[PDB]
Amino acid sequence: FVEDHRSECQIGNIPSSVNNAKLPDPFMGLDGKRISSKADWKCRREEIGAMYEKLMFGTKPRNPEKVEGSYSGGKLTIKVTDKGKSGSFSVKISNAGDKPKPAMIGFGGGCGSLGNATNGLDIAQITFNPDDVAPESGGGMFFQLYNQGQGTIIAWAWGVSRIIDALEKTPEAGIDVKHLAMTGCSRWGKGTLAVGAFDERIALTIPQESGSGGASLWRVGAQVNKQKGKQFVQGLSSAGTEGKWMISSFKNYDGKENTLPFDQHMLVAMVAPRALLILDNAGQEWLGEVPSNYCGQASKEVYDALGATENYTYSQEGGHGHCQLPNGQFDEVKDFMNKFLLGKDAKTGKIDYTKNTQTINFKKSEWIDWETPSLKDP
Ligand SMILES: [Zn+2]
Ligand SMILES: [Zn+2]
Repeated sequence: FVEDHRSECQIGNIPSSVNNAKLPDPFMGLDGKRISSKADWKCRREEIGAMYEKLMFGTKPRNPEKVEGSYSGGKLTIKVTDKGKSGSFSVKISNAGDKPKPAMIGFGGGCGSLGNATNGLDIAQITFNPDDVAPESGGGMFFQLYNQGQGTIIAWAWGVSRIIDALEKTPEAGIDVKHLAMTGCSRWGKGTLAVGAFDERIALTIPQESGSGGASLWRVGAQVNKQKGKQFVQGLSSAGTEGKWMISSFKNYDGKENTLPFDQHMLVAMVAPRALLILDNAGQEWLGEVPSNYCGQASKEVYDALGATENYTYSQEGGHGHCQLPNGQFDEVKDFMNKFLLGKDAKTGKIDYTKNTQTINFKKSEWIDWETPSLKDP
């Protein structure tokens, strides 16, 4: 039970430019060799994260000197010691536990945007206000401790990682750290994806309407915008500027998405093989209906290769308001939370899109020219 295995893996050269109008291969090691075993994924996963930290998010500070947790009055207060100073933040908690309880962590300050989809599930709720660590205006407690030009998203992933640190040594909070989910919508759907991708202790990642910078293909977004003759979908530059989410260099890819050494199917692949339920909308122009769908479809290759097809679902339902989840997706939320948080079996693993407003025609031959290997068991 571990945040990541980065220190167990040798990270080689990270190029910042390629020439590839197709999706980059996620099974291609930095050492130039394709992986063949499921055991090779431990380190291949770290190599992808290191690429995102170098190229898009910024470096995730690791191994903090000390994390202290205290639980009082339904609020968990986390004090982090690092780099000569201290930084503190607190999260609200609902439900409790001698008898620890599985928990959903949600951006807020509401706790995420799943609404009544969780009603009837005896799980705890932890609200994380990302402004406590890194407001989109800049500044924040994170940047009191650190100063390597990171963006705000990786500061939120750091934040949630420190919540889990404090939880592991605060049993009076009454939370089962072995059964934790993460969720959030829109800007906090981009935040949720990165959170679950960069902390392996998140057992269920539920990014909602995460859009550009989230689970949406940079190359497909740029294609759609060329087909429309205008910025129909939120483009790379805009996602690389808004909210200080990304490092300042990332927006320089904007006219040249084919030079990206990655695409967002590889961020999704950082969550594998842990459970991942992507809740998407449709008919939202800026959100990117087609590039999000195509990211959803393309990302299945890594989960299939690891033999974890049952742990990944992309669910797109349009025809409803932004971040207001329709009842047609309540069954998804309940099935995954029962399965991966509460130990109750359910049929999971699906690629489903309905109530679209654009033509959905994902042809693997256009976007994927690498074979999906058969990763062997050791
Ligand atoms: Zn690992
Ligand atoms: Zn459903």
